[PDB]
Order: sequence, then C-alpha cells, then structure tokens
Amino acid sequence: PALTKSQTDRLEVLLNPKDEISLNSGKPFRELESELLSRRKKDLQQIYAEERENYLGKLEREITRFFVDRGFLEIKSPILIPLEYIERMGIDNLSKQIFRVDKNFCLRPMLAPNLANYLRKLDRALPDPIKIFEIGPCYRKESDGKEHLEEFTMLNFCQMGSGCTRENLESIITDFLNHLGIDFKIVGDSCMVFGDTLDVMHGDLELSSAVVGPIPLDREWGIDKPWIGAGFGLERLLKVKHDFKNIKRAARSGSYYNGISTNL
Amino acid sequence: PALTKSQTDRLEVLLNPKDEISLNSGKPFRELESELLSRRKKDLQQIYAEERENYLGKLEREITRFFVDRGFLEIKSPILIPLEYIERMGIDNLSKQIFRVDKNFCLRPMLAPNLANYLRKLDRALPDPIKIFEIGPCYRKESDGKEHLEEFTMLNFCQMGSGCTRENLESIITDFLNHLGIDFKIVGDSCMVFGDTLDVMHGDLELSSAVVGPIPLDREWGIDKPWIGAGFGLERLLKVKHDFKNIKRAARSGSYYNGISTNL
Ligand SMILES: Nc1ncnc2c1ncn2[C@@H]1O[C@H](COP(=O)(O)OP(=O)(O)OP(=O)(O)O)[C@@H](O)[C@H]1O
Ligand SMILES: Nc1ncnc2c1ncn2[C@@H]1O[C@H](COP(=O)(O)OP(=O)(O)OP(=O)(O)O)[C@@H](O)[C@H]1O
Ligand SMILES: Nc1ccc(COC(=O)NCCCC[C@H](N)C(=O)O)cn1
Ligand SMILES: Nc1ccc(COC(=O)NCCCC[C@H](N)C(=O)O)cn1
Ligand SMILES: [K+]
Ligand SMILES: [K+]
Ligand SMILES: [K+]
Ligand SMILES: [K+]
Ligand SMILES: [K+]
Ligand SMILES: [K+]
Ligand SMILES: [Mg+2]
Ligand SMILES: [Mg+2]
Ligand SMILES: [Mg+2]
Ligand SMILES: [Mg+2]
Ligand SMILES: [Mg+2]
Ligand SMILES: [Mg+2]
Repeated sequence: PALTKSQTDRLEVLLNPKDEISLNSGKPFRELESELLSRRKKDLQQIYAEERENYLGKLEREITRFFVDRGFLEIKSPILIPLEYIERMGIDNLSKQIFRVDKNFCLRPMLAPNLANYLRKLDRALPDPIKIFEIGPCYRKESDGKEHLEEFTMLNFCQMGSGCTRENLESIITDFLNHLGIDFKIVGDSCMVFGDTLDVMHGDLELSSAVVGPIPLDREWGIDKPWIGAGFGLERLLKVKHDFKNIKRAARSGSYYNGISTNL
Repeated sequence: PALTKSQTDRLEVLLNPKDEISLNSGKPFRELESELLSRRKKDLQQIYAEERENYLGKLEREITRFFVDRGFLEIKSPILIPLEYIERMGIDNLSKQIFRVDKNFCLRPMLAPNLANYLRKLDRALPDPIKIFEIGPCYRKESDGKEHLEEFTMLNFCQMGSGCTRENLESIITDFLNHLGIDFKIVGDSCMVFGDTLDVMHGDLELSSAVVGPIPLDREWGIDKPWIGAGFGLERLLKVKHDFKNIKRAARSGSYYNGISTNL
C-alpha cells in the first residue's frame, strides 16, 4: 500500500539522519511508525540518563570558552532594542523582516548595533586591541525555508584597533571552524548594510558573513578605528554537525529536543 | 561647594559597592569623578586581562551545571510565544505587563507555559520522574524600580511524577541557594496564576516564587500528575551576590559591564 502525504510527514518527523529506513518499501505505515517511535524514545531516554545538555546551550558554552580563552570579552546585551537602531544601521524602509514591539522598539535582527556601541565605549577604557563577542537570540521575519528560522541564535565576534586585517579575520574564522570540525570555503558577497562581505560557506549553506572595516556606516556609530567582525548562525552550525535536513531540528522549539521529535 | 542632582547622579553611576567614598564630604566634583573614573577603568582592565566572562552568562552556566548534575534536562524554548498562551495561563484581561508582537504573538513573561508543554510531551517517553529546567530571557512592562527590569533572565526548574512534595521542593531550593551562598527564608504568598506560592526571600527581596501542584490550571495544559516548580530571577541573585543598589547593574545593558559603568 501507498503512504499519504500526512503519513509521510509523520514518518519524516520521527526519522533521524542516522537511520536507514526506506519509507516507501511497502512496509505498512503502522510498523514504520512503531519502529521509529521506539528508536526515538530510546534516544531521548539515553539523553536523559547520560548527558542532559541542550545542543544549543552546549554549543553556546563551547563557543564562549573558545573566544574567552582567545582574549575576547563576553557580552550580553539587550534583545529588545530601539527601533531607531534599524534606520541607523542603514536598513532602508529587510526592513520588512523586522519584528516591531510597541511603537519605538523591535526585536534585534542582528547583534552588530549593540556591539558597535560596546566597541566605542570600551575603547575609552581598555588597551588596544578591543576584542568582544556575543551569542544570543535574533529575530527576522522569513519565508519558511529549510535554512531559515524566525527566531535564531547568532554569534558575532569583533575586534577594533590593531590586528584588524583580512588575514587576521580569516585566521580567526579558520581556527574557530577547525575547533568545531566544520569544513568551509570563503566566497565574496555583498549586503545592503555592510557592503562587501566574506561569506563563510559549507557547500551552498551560508554559515557566516564577515566584514573588514572601516566602512562609511562607522561614522553613524562613532566608530573611528579599523575593525573586523563576523556573524554566525548557531542553528546552521548544528545543522551541519548533525546532518539535519531542516534547520527546525536545531531551533528553540517545543517540537524537537536535540533533533528528536517531542511528539512521541 | 554643593553637588547638583546631575553631579550626584554621575558619581552614583561610577560608584561601586566596594568603594568607601563620601560624595558630599566637600571634595569637589572634579576630583571625586576623576578618582572614580580611575578605579572603574582599573576594574574593567582587570576583567579584560584575567576573567572575560559576563556575570549573567557565567551565572547561567553555573546554574546549568548544578541542575544537569542533579538529573534535570536542560531546555531552550521559544522567547517569542503565542499570545493565546497568556489567556490560557489565566492572566485575565499583569495582562497589562505583556509586550505584544504583531497581533498573535508576545514576548514570554515567564517560562512556565513552555515548560508545561515539555512536561506533558516528555511524560510519554521518559521514566518517572520528569525533571527539566530552563534559563533565559523574559519580559514584563514594569514601573521603573530598583528590583524590576523590563528584560530579565529567569531560571525555572520543575519536576512531575514521584517526589513532588513540598519537602522535596524546599530541599532543592535549599541545596541550590546553599550552592550559590545566598541566605534565604520561605514565606507564603499568593498570585493570580498559580494560587498559593512559597516565596523565597532574601530580606525583603523576592528571589523566587515556587509552587506545589496539582492546581486547577493543570487541566488546561494537559498536566495530570503531581508537580513542583520554582522560578528565580538571575539579576536578583546577582544583586544579592554583589550588593548592587539597583538591579540595572546586573541587567543586559549597554550601560554596565559586570556592574561597572561603560560610560568612562
Ligand atoms: N533567519 C535565519 N535563520 C537562521 N540563521 C540565520 C538567519 N538569518 C541569518 N542567519 C545566520 O546569521 C548569519 C549572519 O547573518 P546575515 O545577515 O549575514 O544573514 P543573511 O546573509 O541574511 O543569510 P541568508 O542569506 O541565508 O538569508 C548568517 O550567515 C546565518 O548563519
Ligand atoms: N520585572 C522583573 N525583573 C527582574 N526579575 C523579575 C521581574 N519579575 C519577576 N522577576 C523574578 O522572577 C521570579 C519569578 O517571577 P514571579 O512571577 O514570581 O515574579 P513577581 O512575583 O511578579 O515578582 P515581584 O512581586 O517582585 O514583581 C521573581 O521571584 C523574581 O526573582
Ligand atoms: N559599524 C560597526 C562596527 C562594528 C560592528 C561589530 O559587528 C560586527 O562585527 N559585524 C560583523 C558582520 C555580521 C553580519 C550581520 N549580522 C549582518 O546583518 O550582515 C558593527 N558595526
Ligand atoms: N500547569 C503547569 C505545570 C507545570 C509548570 C512548570 O512551571 C513551573 O514550575 N512553575 C513554577 C512557578 C514559577 C513562577 C512564575 N514565573 C509566575 O509567573 O508566578 C507550569 N504550569
Ligand atoms: K534518515
Ligand atoms: K524553517
Ligand atoms: K524558534
Ligand atoms: K559604595
Ligand atoms: K530598574
Ligand atoms: K535589559
Ligand atoms: Mg537573510
Ligand atoms: Mg546572505
Ligand atoms: Mg550574510
Ligand atoms: Mg511582578
Ligand atoms: Mg511577587
Ligand atoms: Mg512571585
């Protein structure tokens, strides 16, 4: 017998990349569902008995240790930010992707504006070079795709002062992704906010956009020294590490725990 | 000479609890400001040279290790949640404290609704008892006070099944606060959502509200077993640990780093 779209969708929810199960071999839906339910219950029971850490939380902690140990200050800045930061970043009325809150606020779509404010302020107190990073939630309205979430998690690290060359930026990216065990290439791209970017690609998947300053936008943020920085999506890193078909498996969710369906 | 309100406000920004400086001793504002600026620059330089971890991030990691090691599963759930969860939690049209997003969403004011969904779903797969926790941002519109932030960080841990007694709840709270070195007492209180609470107090400062289920609200969330849980504000824990006068010192902010003014 043949499987309906609803039946295939249910089996796909329960299927994991490590499995080797053909959904349309002729085995009835009831037995495919029962087999996958048993595998997923066993997987969740093993996590509960032996590990207990959330993939997104554990990755944030691993990344934090990497950057702290390399001399970058750990930042935790507001998620709810002034709407004025949007226009000030050069997001001309992308601007359609912004989640507005009340009338003067929004959910941050990126970490860069708050990190620019920290670079400017810390430059008055700390020795050259200034090295900082932040990991946390960012928000964009997106067309539902396999690589986009509306609520995702960004890492942005950046440096201002000496050492702010393309070669040093590439070297940090290389050390970071070598630490995570992720192969990549660098390709040029461009964006409306920062201009030319160095995009870090794993196949066709964009892991990061990186920027070598100065850029004209600097003046609007009081930045007046060379700088480099890069933004990475943590859910995309997890998608690569675990071979997930859809980025939803990696997201903050009530529907998946460490890539395992919670509808069991 | 006498200090103006603006001058006193500036010195208070730069003052830290460890300092022993009288603002109205007769010393001129210029010298008090210069002394405090030097102390704060030295403090920030020491953090940058030797530690580099953000207080809120470090506390979240310490708390995460405590609960993971005691058998609780680490959850990371959505911050942007359906507005329908508000009415379903019994927040009758407090409801005025909700940050609305678009027309059907809001910023979560607490972690409990997402954790209730996880308890229900995990009970179908995991052995008794189910023990989970989450740490992350929550949002409430508040009257500007010394103990309230509009963007704050909650820990909520909870357990469902066996062991869900008042004595076990108090024992977990005691072990947790003993681990952090924070003295407390338990006092009864009540709230409109959960009914009677056990409030964990440090002096007059409410560190937590805790609940022993079942409660009538359970039916609306599909919860049908005994449960216990408690919610704690991380910024309030930091305020106690570091003797901050105002909770702003502990918050996500561009204005303070580990309680040190960034306006230097
Ligand atoms: N909606 C999203 N969901 C998940 N990750 C995202 C999303 N948007 C951006 N990212 C991640 O954040 C990084 C930096 O943000 P950036 O502004 O460069 O994204 P982007 O160029 O718009 O990405 P894309 O072209 O895939 O939409 C991206 O390289 C990606 O890893
Ligand atoms: N606006 C806020 N800013 C900082 N922490 C908060 C805030 N609201 C709640 N908390 C923290 O979260 C815990 C659990 O939330 P709960 O709903 O019990 O707060 P609450 O009873 O409204 O607190 P309060 O009476 O001080 O307003 C509180 O005990 C407190 O530690
Ligand atoms: N003027 C300044 C100065 C310094 C910074 C520090 O921030 C950075 O390192 N940016 C790096 C690119 C991240 C990609 C981004 N998420 C985007 O939407 O393309 C910001 N602005
Ligand atoms: N029906 C159910 C069942 C289980 C849970 C799990 O969540 C909890 O442990 N709550 C503990 C109290 C936290 C205080 C809260 N921030 C407030 O606003 O008073 C929730 N609901
Ligand atoms: K598979
Ligand atoms: K998606
Ligand atoms: K999400
Ligand atoms: K003082
Ligand atoms: K406040
Ligand atoms: K804040
Ligand atoms: Mg995009
Ligand atoms: Mg792109
Ligand atoms: Mg990009
Ligand atoms: Mg309150
Ligand atoms: Mg209260
Ligand atoms: Mg309370």
